[PDB]
Amino acid sequence: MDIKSQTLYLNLSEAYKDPEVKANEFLSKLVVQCAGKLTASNSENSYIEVISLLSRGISSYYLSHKRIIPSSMLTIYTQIQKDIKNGNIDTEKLRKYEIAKGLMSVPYIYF
Repeated sequence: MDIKSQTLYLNLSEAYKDPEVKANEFLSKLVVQCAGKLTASNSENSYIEVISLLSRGISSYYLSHKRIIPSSMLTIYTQIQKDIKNGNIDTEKLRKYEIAKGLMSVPYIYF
């Protein structure tokens, strides 16, 4: 991955090692699998997709499966949204792909 996805990715790895994520194999595994999805950031359009699923994914796990969220399990998705708003991501593409997806935009960011 480039720099943009680097810290978000690196943050993913750093997070996946979150002691309250280690316990949550589903949370770490997703950060893991997702982590690998960042490597190929060259496919920013492909990372844009997982990027569209990230900003809401790490928080989408709630629903019928309530939990806590260990720091590194909120800053990533948020970072993902900050990267977007900050102009780290080519949200122009995400913008086109998000249209075809009709996704969310989590305006409740808990930083």
